[PDB]
Amino acid sequence: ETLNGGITDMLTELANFEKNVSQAIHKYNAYRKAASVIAKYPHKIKSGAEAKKLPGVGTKIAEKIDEFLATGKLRKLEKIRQDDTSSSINFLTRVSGIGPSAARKFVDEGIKTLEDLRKNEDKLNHHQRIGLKYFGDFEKRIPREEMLQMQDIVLNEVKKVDSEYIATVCGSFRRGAESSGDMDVLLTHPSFTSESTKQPKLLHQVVEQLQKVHFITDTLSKGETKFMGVCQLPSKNDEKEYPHRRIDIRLIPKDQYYCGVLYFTGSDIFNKNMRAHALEKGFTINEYTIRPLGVTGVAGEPLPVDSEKDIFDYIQWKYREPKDRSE
DNA sequence: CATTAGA
DNA sequence: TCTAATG
Ligand code: NA
Ligand code: NA
Ligand SMILES: [Zn+2]
Ligand SMILES: [Zn+2]
Repeated sequence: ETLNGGITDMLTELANFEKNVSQAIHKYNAYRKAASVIAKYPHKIKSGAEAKKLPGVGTKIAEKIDEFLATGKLRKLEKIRQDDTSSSINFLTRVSGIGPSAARKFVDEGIKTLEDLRKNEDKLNHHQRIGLKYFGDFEKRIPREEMLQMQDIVLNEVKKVDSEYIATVCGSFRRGAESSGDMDVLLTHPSFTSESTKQPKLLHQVVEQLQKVHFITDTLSKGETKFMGVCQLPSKNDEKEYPHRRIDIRLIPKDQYYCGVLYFTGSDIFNKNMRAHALEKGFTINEYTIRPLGVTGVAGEPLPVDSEKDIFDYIQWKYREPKDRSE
């Protein structure tokens, strides 16, 4: 956790770079299990030889380890860190819409800088355009203070349209987070469940709504169950116009909201932990459901869930307020 | 791990 | 169709 800190750190830098700059999946894939194994290893690694004892730790990796060990550095790192083509790839990637594929690609043409990205808007697709467009606003953390106003709003129109519209702003803000990266609206309605062959318009109405009011400024993407957008608070009595907020709204079968709500909220650890437990209690927990286990190794039979509660009850646990869904 | 663009 | 990108 801190005993094998650097070791894992460099391993990750190292892993990462393979996978981005070079399209070296495997080397990258190497750097990770190692980076993974060595993480756990309950003893302060003092030589590569020691590491080497490890599963996933080859000769190349340890080579590095010792090097890191001796000199509080690594050449491959100093070289990478330094190197432009690489620096540029990691950079550009920051644009919403820009993964490493396109990243390398642009570089190849020489769109290393941001301005580059500008003169080359033709070269960019829709998302990527909006990426570039709210480049700053996107890097920006969302103050709860605003999460509340937004949420506020979202709730009304959700309502103004149909009263059957059940909606939850999940995520960190759900667990009292003082800020968030983007607001996530978990949405379902009674007419939509496991069975009833969809009803695309259910998601659609609402997109149109928030939009009709100006909350939704743009379309990052929009499917029949998932919509990814840009939103923004009515820049008031002016002199202070709101930053464009990243937003996501997802339509759900009502019959499987909660496991999904549970899910969406996290944290990852409460999850994995809540997830670890269900199993003991003789169950199976998923991004949408909870099934009973059957000694035959496994089982099925998706249980009836009427609240974040029921699920707990199931695995018979203490209801943990979202606020304390911390770990 | 699943959903959406897009080519 | 696959292949990228988000989450
Ligand atoms: Na080994
Ligand atoms: Na990106
Ligand atoms: Zn020890
Ligand atoms: Zn989100």
